[PDB]
Amino acid sequence: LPLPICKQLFTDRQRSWWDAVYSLITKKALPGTSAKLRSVIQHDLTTLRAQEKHGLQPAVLVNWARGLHKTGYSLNSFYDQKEYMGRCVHYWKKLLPLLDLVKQKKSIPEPVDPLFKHFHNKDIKVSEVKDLEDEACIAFATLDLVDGKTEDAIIAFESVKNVVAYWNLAL
Amino acid sequence: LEELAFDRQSKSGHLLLTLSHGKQNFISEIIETFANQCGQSILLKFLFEDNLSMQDSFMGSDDISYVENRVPDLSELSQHDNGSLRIHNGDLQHLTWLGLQWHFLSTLPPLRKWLKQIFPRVPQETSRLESNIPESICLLDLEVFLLAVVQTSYLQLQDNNTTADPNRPRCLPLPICKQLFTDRQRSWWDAVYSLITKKALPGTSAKLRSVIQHDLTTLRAQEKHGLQPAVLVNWARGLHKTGYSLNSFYDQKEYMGRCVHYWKKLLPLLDLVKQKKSIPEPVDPLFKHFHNKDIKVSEVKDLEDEACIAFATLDLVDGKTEDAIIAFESVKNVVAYWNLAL
Repeated sequence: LPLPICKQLFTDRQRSWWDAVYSLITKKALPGTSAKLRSVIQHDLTTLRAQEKHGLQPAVLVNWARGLHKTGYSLNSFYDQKEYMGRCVHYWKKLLPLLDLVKQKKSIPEPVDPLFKHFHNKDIKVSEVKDLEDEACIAFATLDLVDGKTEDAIIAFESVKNVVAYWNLAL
Repeated sequence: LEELAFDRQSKSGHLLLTLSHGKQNFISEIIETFANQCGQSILLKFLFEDNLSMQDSFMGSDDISYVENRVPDLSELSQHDNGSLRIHNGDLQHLTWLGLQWHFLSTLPPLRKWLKQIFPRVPQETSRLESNIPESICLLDLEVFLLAVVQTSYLQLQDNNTTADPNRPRCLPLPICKQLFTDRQRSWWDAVYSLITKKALPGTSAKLRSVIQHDLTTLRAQEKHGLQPAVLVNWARGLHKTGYSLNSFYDQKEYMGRCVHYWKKLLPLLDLVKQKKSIPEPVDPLFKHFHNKDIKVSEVKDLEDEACIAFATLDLVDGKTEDAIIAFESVKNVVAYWNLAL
């Protein structure tokens, strides 16, 4: 729907985090509130960086890694490609231990108040785990290619045996 | 006939530059002295003694008086060299001889252009430097091979020339020039050439792959490579100069990436030299060790600084401009200040 008649698209916690970041970076924060704003930011920044006990649903990490891979691959700047691929690979490395839990049919821990709501219709199926492991390996090989380790990248792509890996090998 | 003409012009032009010893008026002095009927009669006597008369000889009846005072141009010679490669079909003796001619001129041989002409289907670089599979060979593996062959041939010519006549040409013409490379270097190059060009005899391909796989570990500086440090320095320098001269971002990145790879393999050997430890020499090395080029403890710092410059240049080519600035500011050398200014 149009913005005036569209319901709130985000949670009050997502609002409180974004408004705290915006107010701190733009220096628009009210005098004396800056300590409270820093505490709100510091708490939920651990979640965004997938630090210990982040409580993220795996489907969010997959979407971040894919979004960053596509954006990074479309950039003509070596330094920008390296930063986006480096951050894409970071989320894949945080996702792999959760895919092992899904393969073991173990439940993923859900926070009582999550920064991003869990949607059970997007829970990763045991059948999709292999394709995501192969996609993680492709992203690792692409980072080694962007780092100029062409030989390590060739060996890594040859190991995945997928159309996307053959395309990168051809290139 | 056009390929023969390119071969003649390449060979004759490099030999004119070799025979002049850098004397500016040398071609003019020769024309005045010998480009006449008396000079022809002297040439005939040197070649055939009294067996042929001036009338019974092609040389004696030919007109040599219309000779231009033309010094061979280096840009024209580079074009003629690219033509000559078609007739020799990637012969290692021919490639090493041309590489030595350019090395005696203090100029880097255009090995990249030559290798693209001989091996048009081979990728420039590989993402799998840790692989020793023969099918993983890239143009940069062939370029470092040729750079080391040319350097080892040059050192072998110097050590043999310390007692030679000052008028002796630094490099002899190909027909009378001794083998510039070892039979192992031959066996490796001919195996690579035969495998890539699909000219290998039926049933020999397994043996050729084993020869390639063994010595490819040496070229990539894998575990126990047995290379002399001076060869790694020459590769890193050659690749740095070639890569810096290229206008293509992707080519610069591949050459700088491979340059940095050899510097990273050299640093632990420089630590051994600093500790006054001997470097392990193989019983049968792909590249001979020359003790006159062993790295001195005094030169280790300048090579550590050169390695740091090459790392900062790779971070600059990767678009990490801030990391490159910090790295160049740390070296405190004229080359680093020049890169900072740029």
